[PDB]
Amino acid sequence: TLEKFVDALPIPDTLKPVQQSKEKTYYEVTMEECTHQLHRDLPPTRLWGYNGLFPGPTIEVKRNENVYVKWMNNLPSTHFLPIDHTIHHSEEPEVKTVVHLHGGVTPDDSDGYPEAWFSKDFEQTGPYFKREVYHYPNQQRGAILWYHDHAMALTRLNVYAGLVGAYIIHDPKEKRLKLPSDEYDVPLLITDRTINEDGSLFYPSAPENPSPSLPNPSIVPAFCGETILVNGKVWPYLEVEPRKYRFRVINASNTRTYNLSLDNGGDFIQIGSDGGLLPRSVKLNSFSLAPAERYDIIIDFTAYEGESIILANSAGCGGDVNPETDANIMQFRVTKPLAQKDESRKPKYLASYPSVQHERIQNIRTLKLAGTQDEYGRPVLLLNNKRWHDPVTETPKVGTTEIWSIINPTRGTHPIHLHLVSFRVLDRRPFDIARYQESGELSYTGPAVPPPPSEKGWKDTIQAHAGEVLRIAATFGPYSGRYVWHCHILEHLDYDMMRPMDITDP
Ligand SMILES: [Cu+2]
Ligand SMILES: [Cu+2]
Ligand SMILES: [Cu+2]
Ligand SMILES: [Cu+2]
Repeated sequence: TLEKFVDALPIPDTLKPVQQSKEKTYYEVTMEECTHQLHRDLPPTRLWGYNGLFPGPTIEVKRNENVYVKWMNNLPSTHFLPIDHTIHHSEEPEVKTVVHLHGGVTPDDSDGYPEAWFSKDFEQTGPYFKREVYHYPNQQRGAILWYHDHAMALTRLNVYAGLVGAYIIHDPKEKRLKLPSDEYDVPLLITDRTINEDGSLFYPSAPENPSPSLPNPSIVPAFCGETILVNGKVWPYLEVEPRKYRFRVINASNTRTYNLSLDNGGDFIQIGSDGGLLPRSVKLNSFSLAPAERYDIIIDFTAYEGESIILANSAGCGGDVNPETDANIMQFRVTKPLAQKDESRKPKYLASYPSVQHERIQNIRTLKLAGTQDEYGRPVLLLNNKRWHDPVTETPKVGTTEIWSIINPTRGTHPIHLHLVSFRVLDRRPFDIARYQESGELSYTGPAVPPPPSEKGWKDTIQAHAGEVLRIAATFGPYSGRYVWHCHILEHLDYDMMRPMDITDP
């Protein structure tokens, strides 16, 4: 296997605007097929990248900054990864793209609707396409966001190809907290990959030892990569100064959940979740990170000068974790001389509690994670046993607050994501799976459990564990329009665990 910790961690450059005034910031980002070396010992890999980079450029904005991004497709007309033609039926181009700013408080036509896709130079566009230049008003809490492809029936492929990047909203009001900043504030985009000897990406064309009933290529219900990359390098190292760093930890993997720790037994300090700063900082020895979740953390290397510390992983993917491979994420080497005094802080008091809000519960929505089997014998994962194309059923009214009760009778965790909003986690409660499957009756096998401190802030992607009912609360706004909610396991999303979400203005 590839030698661990021989390549330095890339830190994507911050994107520069094409035009900028006090009133408007204008960016251009072009999707390009490009080649990059992923490891010292590999030939360069063919990838799809925003501005031809993997990951794409980091975009940094201020809260309330009036931002526009013209996301453009300059990709080849044929994919290099295996397309399953059976999972969607519409004339249409093979390669479709659309960019979703994950966590963005964004008008619907700029949100990256799956059917708002476009081909090269916008030659062909999906039925819900409205505009070329996306508008991000950024009227939301400072937070770690990220952007990635969201094209109908292609998300697992386009994201795997390399179409992911970081987007950070800086609230000037947070500067007084003196959190680690500038070179001491570093995004970590974690992506698992399987790479062939010739350097080319491997993505399966079919399930392992496929049934003759299956089409070719065929979608698979999960992908587990043999290798872990951070910021587009296999098992990299980062030289750090002996001081406090802020890391924006982003799970940009298709399926894989990580459970992260430091191999010396040191602690993280979590300061933020998907939706921004937690009300209080939280000292953690480990944390779970499912696809699309973000942890905003401080690691304090002050007492560890000279040491090599591995960011380790205990969560398996399709089996037990391998100590020599996927148990490793990256290695910190505390060997960089201090550039200046560490004047950063790790404050306890960060933000207002979500519980300060006292919104009336307009609706309680009961939702189940289910599915069926297709003509080829493959599982089709479905929210409420409804297909993507079935008439919309999740229709919250703008400005109103709802409780969503997510029932998971399946065998695994699904990281559920709602567009537009960030939400509060209320509780999780275990139930009798067999009784639910047989009668549809919900019988609890234990008391409700409140969220861990890590989930007492704002979330937009939430782990709904097997055999539990998860309750969340969201205020639907400030915009009305057509959005989506879905599982962020991309192999599930594409077939067919995604539903429209209409925020209405009556
Ligand atoms: Cu996403
Ligand atoms: Cu999203
Ligand atoms: Cu799922
Ligand atoms: Cu989405």
